[PDB]
Amino acid sequence: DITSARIMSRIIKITIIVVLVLLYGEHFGMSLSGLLTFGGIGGLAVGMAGKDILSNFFSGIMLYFDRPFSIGDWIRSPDRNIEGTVAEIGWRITKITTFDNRPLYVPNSLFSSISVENPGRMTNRRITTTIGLRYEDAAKVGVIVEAVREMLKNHPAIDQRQTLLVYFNQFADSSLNIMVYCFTKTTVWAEWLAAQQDVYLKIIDIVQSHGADFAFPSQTLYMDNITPP
Amino acid sequence: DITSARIMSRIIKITIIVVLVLLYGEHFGMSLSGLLTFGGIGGLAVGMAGKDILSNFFSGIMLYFDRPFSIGDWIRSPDRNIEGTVAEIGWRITKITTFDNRPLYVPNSLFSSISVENPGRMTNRRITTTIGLRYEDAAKVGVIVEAVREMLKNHPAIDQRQTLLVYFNQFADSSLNIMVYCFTKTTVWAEWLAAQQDVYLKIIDIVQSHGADFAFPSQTLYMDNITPP
Amino acid sequence: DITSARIMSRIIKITIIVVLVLLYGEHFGMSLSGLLTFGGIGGLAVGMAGKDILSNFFSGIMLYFDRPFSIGDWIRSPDRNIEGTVAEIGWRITKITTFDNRPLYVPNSLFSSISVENPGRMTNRRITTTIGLRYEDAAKVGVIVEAVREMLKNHPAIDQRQTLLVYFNQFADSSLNIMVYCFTKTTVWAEWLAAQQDVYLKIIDIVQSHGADFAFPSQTLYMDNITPP
Amino acid sequence: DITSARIMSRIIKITIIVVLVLLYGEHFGMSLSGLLTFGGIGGLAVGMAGKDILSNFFSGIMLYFDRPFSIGDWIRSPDRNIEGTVAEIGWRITKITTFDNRPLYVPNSLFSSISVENPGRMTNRRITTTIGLRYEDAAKVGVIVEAVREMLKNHPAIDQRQTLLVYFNQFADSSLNIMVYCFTKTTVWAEWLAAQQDVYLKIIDIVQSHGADFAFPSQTLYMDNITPP
Amino acid sequence: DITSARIMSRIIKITIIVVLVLLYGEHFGMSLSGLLTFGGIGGLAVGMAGKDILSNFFSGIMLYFDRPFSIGDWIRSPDRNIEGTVAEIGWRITKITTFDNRPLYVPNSLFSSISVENPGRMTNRRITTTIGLRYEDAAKVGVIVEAVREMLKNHPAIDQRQTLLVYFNQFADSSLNIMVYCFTKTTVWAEWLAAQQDVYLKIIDIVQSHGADFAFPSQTLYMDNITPP
Amino acid sequence: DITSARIMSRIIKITIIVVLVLLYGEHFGMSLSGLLTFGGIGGLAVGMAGKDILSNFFSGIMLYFDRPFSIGDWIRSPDRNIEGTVAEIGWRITKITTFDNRPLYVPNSLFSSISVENPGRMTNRRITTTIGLRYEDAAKVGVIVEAVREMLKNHPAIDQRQTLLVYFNQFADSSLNIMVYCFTKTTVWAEWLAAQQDVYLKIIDIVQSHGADFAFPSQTLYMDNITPP
Amino acid sequence: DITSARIMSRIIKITIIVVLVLLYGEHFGMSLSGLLTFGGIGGLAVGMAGKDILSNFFSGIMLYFDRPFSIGDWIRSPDRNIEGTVAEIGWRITKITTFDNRPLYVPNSLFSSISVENPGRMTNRRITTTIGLRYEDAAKVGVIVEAVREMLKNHPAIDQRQTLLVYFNQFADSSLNIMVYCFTKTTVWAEWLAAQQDVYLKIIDIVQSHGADFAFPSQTLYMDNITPP
Repeated sequence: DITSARIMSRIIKITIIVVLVLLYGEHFGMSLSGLLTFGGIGGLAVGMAGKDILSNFFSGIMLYFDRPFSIGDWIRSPDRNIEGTVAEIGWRITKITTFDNRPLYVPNSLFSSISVENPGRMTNRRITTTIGLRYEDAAKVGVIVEAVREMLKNHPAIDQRQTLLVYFNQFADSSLNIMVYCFTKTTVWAEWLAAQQDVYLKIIDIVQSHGADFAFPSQTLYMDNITPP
Repeated sequence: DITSARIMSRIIKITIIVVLVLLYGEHFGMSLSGLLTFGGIGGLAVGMAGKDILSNFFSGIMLYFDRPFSIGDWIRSPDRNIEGTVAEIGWRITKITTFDNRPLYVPNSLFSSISVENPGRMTNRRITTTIGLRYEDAAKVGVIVEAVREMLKNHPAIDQRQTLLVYFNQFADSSLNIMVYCFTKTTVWAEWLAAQQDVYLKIIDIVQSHGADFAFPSQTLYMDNITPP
Repeated sequence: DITSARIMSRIIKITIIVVLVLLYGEHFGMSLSGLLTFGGIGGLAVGMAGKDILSNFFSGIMLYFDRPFSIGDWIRSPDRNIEGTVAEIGWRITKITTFDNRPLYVPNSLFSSISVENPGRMTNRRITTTIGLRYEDAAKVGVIVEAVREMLKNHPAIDQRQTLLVYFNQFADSSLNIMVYCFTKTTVWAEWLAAQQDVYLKIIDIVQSHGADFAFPSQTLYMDNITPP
Repeated sequence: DITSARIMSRIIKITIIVVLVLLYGEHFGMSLSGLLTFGGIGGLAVGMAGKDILSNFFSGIMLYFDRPFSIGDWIRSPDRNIEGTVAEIGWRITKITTFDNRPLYVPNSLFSSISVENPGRMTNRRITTTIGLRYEDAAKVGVIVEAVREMLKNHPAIDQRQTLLVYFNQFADSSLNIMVYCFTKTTVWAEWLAAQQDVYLKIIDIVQSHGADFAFPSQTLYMDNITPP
Repeated sequence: DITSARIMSRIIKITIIVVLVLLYGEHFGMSLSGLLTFGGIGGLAVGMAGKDILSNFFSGIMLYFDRPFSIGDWIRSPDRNIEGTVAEIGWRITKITTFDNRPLYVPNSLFSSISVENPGRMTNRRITTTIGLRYEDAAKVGVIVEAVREMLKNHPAIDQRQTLLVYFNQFADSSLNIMVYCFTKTTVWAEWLAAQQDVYLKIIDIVQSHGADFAFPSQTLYMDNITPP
Repeated sequence: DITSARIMSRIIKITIIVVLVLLYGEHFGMSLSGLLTFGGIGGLAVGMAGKDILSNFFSGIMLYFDRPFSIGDWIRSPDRNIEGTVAEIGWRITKITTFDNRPLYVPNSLFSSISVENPGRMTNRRITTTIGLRYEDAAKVGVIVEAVREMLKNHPAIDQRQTLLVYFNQFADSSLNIMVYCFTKTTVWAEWLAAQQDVYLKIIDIVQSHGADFAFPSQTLYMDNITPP
Repeated sequence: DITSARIMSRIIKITIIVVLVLLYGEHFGMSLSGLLTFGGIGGLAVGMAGKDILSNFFSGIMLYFDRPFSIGDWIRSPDRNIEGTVAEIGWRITKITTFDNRPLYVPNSLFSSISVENPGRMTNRRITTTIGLRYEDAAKVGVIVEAVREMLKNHPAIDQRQTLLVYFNQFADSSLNIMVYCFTKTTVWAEWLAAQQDVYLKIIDIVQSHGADFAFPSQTLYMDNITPP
């Protein structure tokens, strides 16, 4: 915009006139010590006010040098909400496309103090879940675990080079949970979901094939009758 | 107001007199070192007190240069509550109209340290939901998922170029949740709500038609009946 | 309070003597460097201690120039608890009358770093609610929605130029919720409450006129009697 | 502790001798630059370390100048827990008598950055509550409201010049809550509680006069049986 | 420990050699400006690093001069967890014996920025509780309140000069709570507990003397029978 | 690898060359004033960057002088998670052994701003618990309290010189809780647990000896039947 | 993209010409005081902006000297979420592989202010669990505890040199909890899980061998009837 050009011209004019008066003040402007003090105060205020912008620019330069992410991939941070697919990497501001298709303008300085996670560069997608048996299938926990583990071992979509754990490890207050923890070969978010659904259906079939069943949030009641007779 | 102009003139006169005494102090005011100390202390205090206003002004300039938002679109921030429609962008503060029609005055400096989202520039509005089947019907999960996916694919208000996912991926503590995740073509908040309602009614029809039902928060009770005989 | 004056005079005298010794002590007081460093340290410590007090005054000046609120208006902030109707705006601290009829003295500095919302300046009061049908009456949602909408279209206390939405958009845990979102023409907190009550009663009448009903929080019990035979 | 009085004397002696050496160092001590930098570093360390005391003293002076509270009245802050009755106001700390009859020593600096509320200076006490009818009483809500309102218009202990609101505005999860919001004309904490109790008893009587019968959580049990034959 | 003395001697040697080189550098070395900047940077870094340690000592001096707590009384802070009995007060570290007989070493600096409560110096112990009647005995509230108030007024362990409030002021969701708020004469934690137990037993007797038994978390079931025919 | 000593030597060489150029710039380096500000800015940046590292070493020195803990002691802090058994105390980093036998490397600076508790030096271990009767055995509260108190007083593993409290002081939501609060003579975590188990079993025996019987959550229901006829 | 090298060379040129002009300005650029002011302002602003980047590099150097972790080791921090396996330690950024196989980029400065835990250097894995007996079978707690202790003492996968605790210590609101606390010899996350599953199954067998079942979330329901006849 032409008005933006006008604003830049005004800013550079103010800066350059300040520089000239400070640099050539001693020649004409008396009290070089007074000019020293005034310029020091002004510069200190300006810098301690614009430190945010300067940090943004320097963080942008750093991001450009070392690349925690590229345009295509999507990022997230446990410390702060910046999740989304990066659209543009600017000097001061980076635009990220959220998963609801909304722009998100992240100052670059934010990346100098938080740990940035890059799921776009991940190698595998993880499937984690719990079974949660019924406290009366305790005699069947071992066979259920073995069957689930064998099913996961022969699943085409499961990566056999990664960790594949199926173990009764929780012992919750209303169920005997069995952790299932594996990885898929694909990282597409549609093949992964299909594989997860298939694994879950196979798990249901395995659990119900034996005499076991999943548990609801059970209770005991100790019912008492106090209604008038 | 007259008093506002009076206050501005008083501030200007104070600035002028301090500038004059600092610049011409050496000529008449002795103690060049003492004048240095006094002026430096005063300037440091003033600047370290007004850094907030200076930051507001600089952030306003930056907002003018980089344009996260216009004067018509609505914005929000995950970090802080600034949600609303931008009413006007000032040099020091931005006036935003909240969705309950209340003015909100946001200092510009906060825009230099938070990530600003701009839903006003969004491309599509997303419909996300969960089914949560009655959990005693797991043999009907696949057919229900397929029917819902086909219904969404054939829906005229759903954008077919965006992600369209319908998958069982949960094992909820009381239900078999099926995530549904799609996008609409419109972004008007009135056609989007109508499309969402239509999709939800279609989903209800699909679920009921397949001999399934939505789940409530179930539990088991193990009745004891300790009432006195 | 003669002491108010005594302490002010004492502070003025201390400041004056410090200024005299720092400014006219260059010749009588030897060690220009020593007095320079002494005065610098003292002034720096005083400034770092009084930065908050100076910030209060500067923020008061800014509030006087830029006016987020006036005496009559009642304000609030998402970031801090300053809710109430402002009683007066001092240079250093503003006192606000809370809705308990209690005075609350808020320093001006806080207004330089928080978003100040001014509900006193609003144009409309918003009515928002949800219906939450039993989920056994999903066939009556649509009709009911329309009915409610029509009622809000004909209500004399509802502003027709503002947002007016009535839609099923939830799939709640135990009910089918219908968001109602409208604005009233008045902003007086007494006609608004009366209009809200009238709208709610009309909504009850509309819901019960059909075969629908509002839902309680339900769960499926599944009892397995284990009392001794 | 005579030794600590000697320690105080030693502290003041150290301060005075350091000042004298800094001011008389040049005459005997040499390397004006070295002495200057040593004094500067020492002063910077002392100022950065011993700043809380100066801030507390300045905040105490300010508290004396502008009086957010006096000795008798009790104060509270939404930001920090300082609730209690002011026992005495010192230069660095204030003693506040909590409602446990325990002394609480609040540094003065805290008062320079938090909003201080003075309930001791309030003009009225507020009675606020909700009714919460059964949800089978909708047809009787209106009259109920009116009745309650009338009971508050004729109550000797209710201030008629303040806001007096009685309205159905909630649509709660298990009840039809009616907000009651009024003010008493006493502020002594014993007649206020008595008036509140009287108003609550009158509200109970009014509600029972009609078939209203304040509600309970009221969940639907959606019962099923799986006990083996 | 001899090595502690060795470390102290090493620190003293480093300090003295630094002082000698910086203060007599010009007479022996050269580069007044270079030595000045080097010494300044070094001293500034050391001060920024040791500000916390210096603050500890300054806060210890203040804690001696102003005495929030003595050598035997127990303290606590709503801001920080420092609860316990003061074991000893050092120049930098204060040792407090927690109530589980475990030492706690708190830096003195913390006491300069938090409000310290000293229940060791309190005058009375407070008894506060709620009754919570069955909510079907509202006609008994007045007589029960009067009886409890008379019992408290006639109790020999209750301080009659302090506040003594017994009032129905709640409208809980499942009961009619009655606040009881009084003080005891003793403050020794063993007779206070005995008096509290006696008051509680007397309250139980008073409540059950009238047909106004206490309240449990009531509910309203609304059963739907869905068992297969 | 050699890279450690190589990097140390490189850092030493860089520091030495910087010192030489800055301190001999006076002789050959032109613009004696320019190099002064260059070195000043460089040193300010380096110190402001390494303040944390310097503070770590200073806090290590302080920890070596003042001894909150020794090698064998296991420590914990309410402010931050550092719980574990000290493994070694370094100059910058302290190595702690967690109770899950994992190393934990705590920067020494952490200990300069948090209160460190040292359970390793406890004198006694504490047993605290509550009984929780049923509201129907309120007539037995006194007798049970006396019996438990006598049992604790006669127990051989309980320290009689410490506080020994057994009192009804709660009025729980669904029970009459009796607080029990005593100390054991041992502090070894194995005899303490055995003594606690023995005390708990004796408490169960005492409670069952009378008809108290250890209340449950114990709510009320008020059944309403809406089942279709 | 050679533009990266071009921008790096531009930065080098800027930072070298600044040094050239500042160090040679005194020869040709007048106003030594003004030039010093400008240079100091620029350096101070750049330092405040790049302190974070400088701290990252210094923390990287220290992390190389002191080694909290190595490449293969997997680390975590109670303060920040940095959990994962270290991929590579850089000068400014450390790359860590999370357990969901995605990279995480942690600035080195984070390691200078948080305590880093290294379960990679862990020696033994811990098995900790709770039993929670039926809470009406307290007479069997001792026998169950002894049996479980013997089972753990005779288990070949349990380290007998570590702590091995099995004790009743809780009085849960619905159960009598037995804490079990032991260590396993292996640390491979696969034999540990197998050993934990075996121990849990043996615990179930022991608990059910002599009649004592696990507790559910019990209640005392107190049914009351208010349905119309």
